[PDB]
Amino acid sequence: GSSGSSGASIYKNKKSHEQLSALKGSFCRNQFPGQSEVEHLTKVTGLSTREVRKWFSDRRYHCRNLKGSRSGPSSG
Repeated sequence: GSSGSSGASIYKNKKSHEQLSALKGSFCRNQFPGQSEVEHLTKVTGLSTREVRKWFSDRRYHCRNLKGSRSGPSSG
């Protein structure tokens, strides 16, 4: 029972906001998807389960160590 396939290489392709927006609506609320979220998106976008989950990775990457304007809200 293996899930994490072998060969995780960031890709690049043209997408239609129409679908993009949907995906986001899931992230903004929940950091990372689980089982239900995906099942839904996969239908809201049609993209393969792998494609749907993959995206999430992108958004995160794009927004990494992007601090400066704020002071730094620690976890406490």
